[PDB]
Amino acid sequence: ESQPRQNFKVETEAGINRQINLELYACYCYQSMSFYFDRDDVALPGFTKYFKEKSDEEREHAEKFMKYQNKRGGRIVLQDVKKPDRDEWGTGLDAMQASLSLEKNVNQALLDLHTVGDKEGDKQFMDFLESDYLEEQVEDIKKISDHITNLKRVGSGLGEYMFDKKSLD
Amino acid sequence: ESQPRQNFKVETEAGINRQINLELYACYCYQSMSFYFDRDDVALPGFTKYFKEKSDEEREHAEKFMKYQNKRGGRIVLQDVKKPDRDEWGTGLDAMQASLSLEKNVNQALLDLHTVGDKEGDKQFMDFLESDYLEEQVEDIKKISDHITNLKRVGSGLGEYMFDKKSLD
Amino acid sequence: ESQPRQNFKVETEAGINRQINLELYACYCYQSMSFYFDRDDVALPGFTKYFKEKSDEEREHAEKFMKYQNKRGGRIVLQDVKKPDRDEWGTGLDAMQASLSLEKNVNQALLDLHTVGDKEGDKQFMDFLESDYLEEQVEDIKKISDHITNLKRVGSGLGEYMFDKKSLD
Amino acid sequence: ESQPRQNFKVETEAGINRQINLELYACYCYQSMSFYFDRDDVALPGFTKYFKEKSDEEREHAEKFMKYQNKRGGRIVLQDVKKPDRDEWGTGLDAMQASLSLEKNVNQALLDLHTVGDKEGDKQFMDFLESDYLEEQVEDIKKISDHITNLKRVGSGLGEYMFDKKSLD
Ligand SMILES: [Fe+3]
Ligand SMILES: [Fe+3]
Ligand SMILES: [Fe+3]
Ligand SMILES: [Fe+3]
Ligand SMILES: [Fe+3]
Ligand SMILES: [Fe+3]
Ligand SMILES: [Fe+3]
Ligand SMILES: [Fe+3]
Ligand SMILES: [Fe+3]
Repeated sequence: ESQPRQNFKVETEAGINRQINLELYACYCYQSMSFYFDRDDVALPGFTKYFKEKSDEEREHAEKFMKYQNKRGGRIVLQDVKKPDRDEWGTGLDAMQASLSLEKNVNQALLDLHTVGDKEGDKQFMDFLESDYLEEQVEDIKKISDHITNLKRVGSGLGEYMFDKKSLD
Repeated sequence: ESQPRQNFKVETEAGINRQINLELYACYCYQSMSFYFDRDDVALPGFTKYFKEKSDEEREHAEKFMKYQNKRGGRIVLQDVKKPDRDEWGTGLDAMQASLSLEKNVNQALLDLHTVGDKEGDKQFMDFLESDYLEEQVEDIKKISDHITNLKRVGSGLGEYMFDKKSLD
Repeated sequence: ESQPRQNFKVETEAGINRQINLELYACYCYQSMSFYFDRDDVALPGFTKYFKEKSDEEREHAEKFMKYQNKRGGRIVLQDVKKPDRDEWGTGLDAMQASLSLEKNVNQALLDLHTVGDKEGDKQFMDFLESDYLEEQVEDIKKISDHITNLKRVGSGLGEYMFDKKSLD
Repeated sequence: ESQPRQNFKVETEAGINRQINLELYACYCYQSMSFYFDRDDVALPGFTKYFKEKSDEEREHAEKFMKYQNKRGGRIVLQDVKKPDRDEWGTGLDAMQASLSLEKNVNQALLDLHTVGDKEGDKQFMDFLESDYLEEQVEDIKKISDHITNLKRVGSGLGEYMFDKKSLD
């Protein structure tokens, strides 16, 4: 038994390892999205930078979980990170809708991980999840939803071009 | 009779109390408008901030009247502030037209309150109304009218999106 | 179903709407208290400013709940905000005791809303309530209690006058 | 007929001359009050400075009326300024009540002068009175009323001493 281990169950430890892989997968998806919009036949530089930043955020999420795993005395076990399910991401609206779907899947996984911690009485882990993940997911899902609404509002063509300039930094 | 009371009639005092309630109602209406545009299926952040600022202005109007009531030696009597007459405010153009209608109703109420002060010979109250309310109402009604004209000019979709970015801070 | 909605029940949504109305009611009560102490036959400027600040805080509480409602994908439904139950608030001690009673009622309502979120498994909403409301209520109830103790200690007359100068900014 | 004279009646001109004398009388009264509180058997330095400042304000009021008289093409006719009706002004509360009575008498005289301007159609004079005198009188009468309430609240002795330190600069 590792030196720090206290009130830390193997199921909670295994849940963190599977959440680490999912965060790395989201990181990979956003990285793919970012360079899709850097294609010369797509060429939307606001979308490129927006998804690059989200990719870096998801990598921070994964590493924070790795750090937490060590803090509690668990052991990181890494798996393959699967390639994203698409090579190309359509319009700015398509990519934003794919992004909402991804973020809601990540959120459900975090809520399920909270449920593991809850049944095992892992009081500190529950607060760590709420404070550093659940609140941010709620913020991001609201922001992406707003973006989707505005991408429908502006339409294709000049509208998409203007959204890229005005809504994304 | 209160210590400051001089040239201050009960009808004027009662008129101020009813104007206080109307200003609080306008405050509530703009607050509702503001958070309607913060909905994820509306998502117009310029409209949100614009109506939040107007809501704060109407609250200042109400409190200035409460302060004046005390200055003259009257007594504030508060009533329920009714919920706004709509839950949802349509397009940016619809909300701007509802706002013009509200501001003109407030202006007519102020003009009617000026008429009470005039017939009672309340010289100071008349100047207080003209200097701190009537002039501002004329400015606001002109600004909202301009906004309505431009919201018709730009049309729906990208036009509404652009107006949100360019005409509202 | 709105775009952001995830793990967000209609009972929780309805509880937030009723809490919004209660926060606006507390805002209205403190606004009434503030201008009661600005009366020329009361004339306690520390009390006036103290209750004005608390009124602004309660308005922030209401708007934060409106913002949260939108974040989760709920819909704000506003109701009449009832006028406060008193027109006049007695001595500084009476107003402070009315204020403690109000704050404890708000606190119980928040605890009841936490109970709704708990039974529905709304993990993020529970943390939002604890972090942004429950902690502040505990602080305020302790501060008001201290003020009540000191208002009894100093007595009426010069004591109330001195408390206004020394204990309220 | 003087060069600037336009829409300026002899009754309005005579009313300004009598108001000038009244402002100088108020100046003299406050000057007497100020040095009464500088007596070694009174010795309230906040009261002394407060009434000295009010005396200087009333002198400014008189001179502004003299300036206005010249602006419109009238002619200043000065009269004796009568000594104040008391040699000694009692307690701080007595002096504050005498001061409220004086200010209300000045206010009624200004309102009567406004009535002269109104019946003669002197539009500019009416606005000059409202903007530079009537508004300030309403402010001062409210402030003095507040002071009277607090002087009753604190009582005699230490209360009066504390009011002198805390409520008057
Ligand atoms: Fe993540
Ligand atoms: Fe994210
Ligand atoms: Fe207003
Ligand atoms: Fe005027
Ligand atoms: Fe307005
Ligand atoms: Fe609150
Ligand atoms: Fe509070
Ligand atoms: Fe004067
Ligand atoms: Fe004065």
